[PDB]
Amino acid sequence: IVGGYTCGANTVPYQVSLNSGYHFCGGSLINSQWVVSAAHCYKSGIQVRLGEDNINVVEGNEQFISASKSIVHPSYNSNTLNNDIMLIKLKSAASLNSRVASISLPTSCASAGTQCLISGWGNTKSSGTSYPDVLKCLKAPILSDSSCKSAYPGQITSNMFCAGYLEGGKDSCQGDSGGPVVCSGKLQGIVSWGSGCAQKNKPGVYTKVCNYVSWIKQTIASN
Ligand SMILES: NC(=[NH2+])c1cc2c(I)cccc2s1
Ligand SMILES: [Ca+2]
Ligand SMILES: [Cl-]
Repeated sequence: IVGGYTCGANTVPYQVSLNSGYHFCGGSLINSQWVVSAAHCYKSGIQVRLGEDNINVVEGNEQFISASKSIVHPSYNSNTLNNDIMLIKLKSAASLNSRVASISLPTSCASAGTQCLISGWGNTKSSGTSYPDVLKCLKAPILSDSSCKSAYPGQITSNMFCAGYLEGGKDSCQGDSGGPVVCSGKLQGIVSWGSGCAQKNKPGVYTKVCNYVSWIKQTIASN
């Protein structure tokens, strides 16, 4: 997260870290046995780490659970990143409490102007590489579709939305992929892509979760 602030330990209880010997992506807990992340974060050997703040120190509250299966959306396109969503089923259910809790799925899509909270352990430099030890947060608004399409002509599909600042300076970045964009207590986005990080007129693009609720529900119901 570039230009963000330190969230505070366990203030984002639904945030998870996908780990394979190091942190490579973020995700969101939606019930005690399932997590939603980005399809481009897929790999084998994923351990889901819940209740984290400093990812390099065991401080207490952590729960390390292996993924039993990862379900990448069948129509995921890695060239355009259309349908960039993945569901992970945990080997055992997590113990939910105030530090580990699930986030709700939306019942309707969000409007331009909605202020949301984006979080993660990704890079904090637009020009460079600095990964933090603790979780970073950023409050950012959803932009209008015209501004988004004008910034990335020909690359935005109806399953994506832009959020951020056109002046640059504040944005999500590599390492934040798969993490949550929460607005009014509902999970509306998943960190997907962008041109560099925090560049002027190049906001972050996110997977539009409201378009996938029936799919998530049906898939969880059959697995
Ligand atoms: N500018 C951005 N919001 C992002 C830039 C990236 C990059 I560079 C890699 C992976 C994910 C993201 S999100
Ligand atoms: Ca830790
Ligand atoms: Cl267009």
